[PDB]
Amino acid sequence: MEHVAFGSEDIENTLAKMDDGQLDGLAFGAIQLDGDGNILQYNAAEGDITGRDPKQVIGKNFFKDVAPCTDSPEFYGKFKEGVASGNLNTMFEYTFDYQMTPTKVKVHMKKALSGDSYWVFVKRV
Ligand SMILES: *C(=O)/C=C/c1cc(Cl)c(O)c(Cl)c1
Repeated sequence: MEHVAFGSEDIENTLAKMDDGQLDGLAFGAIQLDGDGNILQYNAAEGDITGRDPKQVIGKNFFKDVAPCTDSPEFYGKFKEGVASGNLNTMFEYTFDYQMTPTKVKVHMKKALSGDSYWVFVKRV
């Protein structure tokens, strides 16, 4: 296991060193999105939460195709406001229910250190 806690204040610094393999060592789901919501990285813990195969979702549009239940002001709206502003750091609970048993999670979105990239972190609640 990579020893990083969900919600850590410096999480973007810690995850900046991680290739796809290190990311798979986290205790929580981690997705990296570009500013348009395309999936750049998607770790094993996230796949365990959602059932999706991490390798297959990379390159897909998160808000349009993968996760339409997040296409709402409560999730996508927060993301895009952060992308527009350049300073995203928001945490909230949410239910994932698209083609899956509804699953309640805690979501933390945070701007990455790599230029136009944004993390979505997820854990069960
Ligand atoms: C609602 O449609 C959510 C779906 C969903 C959310 C996340 Cl974070 C995720 O990783 C997947 Cl594959 C689907």
